[PDB]
Amino acid sequence: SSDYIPDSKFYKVEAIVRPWRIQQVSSALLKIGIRGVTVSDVRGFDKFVAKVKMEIVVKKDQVESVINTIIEGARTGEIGDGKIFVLPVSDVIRVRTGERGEKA
Amino acid sequence: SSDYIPDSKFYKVEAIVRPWRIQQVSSALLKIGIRGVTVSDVRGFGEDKFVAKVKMEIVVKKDQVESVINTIIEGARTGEIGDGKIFVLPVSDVIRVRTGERGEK
Amino acid sequence: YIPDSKFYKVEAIVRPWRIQQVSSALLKIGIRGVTVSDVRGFDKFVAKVKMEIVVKKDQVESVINTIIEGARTGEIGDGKIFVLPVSDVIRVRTGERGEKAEKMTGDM
Repeated sequence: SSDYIPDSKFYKVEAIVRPWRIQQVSSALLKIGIRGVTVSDVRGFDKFVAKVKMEIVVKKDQVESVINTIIEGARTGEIGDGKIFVLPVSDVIRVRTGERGEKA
Repeated sequence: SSDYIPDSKFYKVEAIVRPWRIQQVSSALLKIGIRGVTVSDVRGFGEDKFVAKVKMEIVVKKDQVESVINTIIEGARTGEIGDGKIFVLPVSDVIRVRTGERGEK
Repeated sequence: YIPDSKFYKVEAIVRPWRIQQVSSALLKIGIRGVTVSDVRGFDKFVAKVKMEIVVKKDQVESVINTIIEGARTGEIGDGKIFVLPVSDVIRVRTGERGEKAEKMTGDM
C-alpha cells in the first residue's frame, strides 16, 4: 500500500544499514534529487555489530522512491543487510528561516 | 490502554537507559523471543557537563508493545534516579533490505 | 498536528556548538531534560547534533521557538527540526506512564 497509517504529510525514512554502504545509498538518493541525509553510528548484537542509521524526512509521495533507492544502495544479498522504518512526521521546521511544512 | 493514539501496525520502542544495563535489557528481550535491538550512545544534559546514557531501539508489532515495555523495565530498573525513560512511537511500515519484504512479511 | 497525539518528540538537527544555548533556553521555559547525539550530514561530512525532547502537545510550539532562539546563526547549515508523535512515555524507575512520566527528574 501507499496510504500509510497514521496519515501524515511527512515521514521519516529510517534505515539501519551496513557502514560501508553509506556512500552507495547517499549517491543513489542524489540521483533522484534527494539531499540532506543524516547519518549516525549504531550497533546491534560486550560483542556488537557496527551499523549506520540513515535518516531523511520526506513528503508522503516520496517515500516509495526513497525506500527503493536505499534498498538499491544498501542490498548486498547477505544476512545483516538491515531494515527500513517509515515513521510519521507532524512537522518540519527550517532553523535558519523558520519555514514550516513544504517551504522547508 | 493498549489502543495507542496514533493507531499503527508497528511501533518503535525507544529506551534511554544506563549504559551498563545494555546486556540485561538485551537478554531479557531475548528470553521473550525479541531480537533486532539497536543501541547508540546519547548524552544527557538533562562547563560541558553530561550524563552518558544509551538509546535502545526496537520496532515491533502493536501486540508486542506491552511485553517489550515491561521487559525493558525489568532489564533496566535499578530503582535509583537516572534509570531513564521509554518512548513509544508509531511506525507506518517496516522493510527488510535484503529481501524487500514489508508489513509482517 | 497530524497525526493527533498526547505527546510529541521534537528532534533538532543543529550545529554542535549550539548545545548550551539551546539547552539553557529550554530550561527557562521549564524543559530540563534534553538528549543529545552525534550525527553527520552530507569522504567528507558535516558534523551536527541531534537534540531530542518529548513534550506534551500544548508545549510543541513553544519548544520549536526556544530551540530556534538557541540554535539560529543566520548561516546556511543551521539545521532542521522534526516533530514526531509519541504514543506513550514511561518512567523506567517507577513504571509511571503518561503525564506523571514526561518530566525529567534527574539531578542537575
